[PDB]
Amino acid sequence: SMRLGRIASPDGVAFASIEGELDNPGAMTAREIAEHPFGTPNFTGRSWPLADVRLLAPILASKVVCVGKNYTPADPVIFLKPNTAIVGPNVPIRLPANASPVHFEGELAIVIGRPCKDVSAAQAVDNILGYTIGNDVSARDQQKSDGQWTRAKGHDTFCPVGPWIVTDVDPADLELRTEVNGAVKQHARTSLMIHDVGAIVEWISAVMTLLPGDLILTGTPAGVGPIEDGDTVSITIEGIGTLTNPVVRKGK
Ligand SMILES: [Zn+2]
Ligand SMILES: [Zn+2]
Repeated sequence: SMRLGRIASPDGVAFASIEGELDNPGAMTAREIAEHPFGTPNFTGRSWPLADVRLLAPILASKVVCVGKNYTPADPVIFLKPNTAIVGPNVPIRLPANASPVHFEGELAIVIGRPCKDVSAAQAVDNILGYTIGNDVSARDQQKSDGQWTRAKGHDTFCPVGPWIVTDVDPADLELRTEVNGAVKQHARTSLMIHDVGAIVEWISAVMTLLPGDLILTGTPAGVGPIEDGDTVSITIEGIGTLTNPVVRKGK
């Protein structure tokens, strides 16, 4: 029953249990994890107020598997983002000088907690560490131009993830809200997903082995739109928190 994150503290880089009321992130306690972040974590004894440490991307994923069109049936359409696209909370998304329009896409993210393959939808729960937030950043011109979505979605910084992974949250009916400079762009519930978390894990794990720490982005609701130099994009998911990233365009 925890928020699993990663931190850069005085004593270095570590997993941590991030404790406290969600509406006061400053006064939250980062309780340093020693071993077994995907099993039963044990703790070093050290902790810091969260304000005192750098909050990082909550996982080092070997791959990011993603779902296309998934909000209100056709089979899931999946694609990959390279783990070099991942950044954590508050790290800038850097737009290539030549790419326009570049879109945000707020998404519920699944974090896989153990090696698995050929998992049934009903068994997905036993293989899921928990849930976090992803921003499936996408160069739309490049999507249309390539047909394949890989390049459009694969630029460095195009996979913000965080702020942390919640292990006990039920993904079936959670609100997701995306803001760009405080203006609401996406506003929907995960209960509108065409393929639910179990169906997504069943589908993907029938294709490829999923490893502890692997991320799955489960698709974005209506209201996708452009981001530009100077913008800030915040995605909030109920029961999880808020993933926020500034935006800069290269060459400015
Ligand atoms: Zn709302
Ligand atoms: Zn997406």
